[PDB]
Amino acid sequence: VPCDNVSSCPSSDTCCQLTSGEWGCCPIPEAVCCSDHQHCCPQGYTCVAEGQCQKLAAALEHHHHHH
Repeated sequence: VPCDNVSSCPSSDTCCQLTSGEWGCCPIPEAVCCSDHQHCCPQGYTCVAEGQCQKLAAALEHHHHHH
């Protein structure tokens, strides 16, 4: 997490840039972004290396839906 020495990002977070030459912490260090134009694993799972796509969050969200 290389973002100067003024303000770093502790815990499970991500360093975001600003428009004042200063770096801050992002309050939204979650959610996936892997889908590959929908071909293998959509936005329902996470893209993990050495293996396959799988999620860790979103549980008991009623998987008996969809149509």
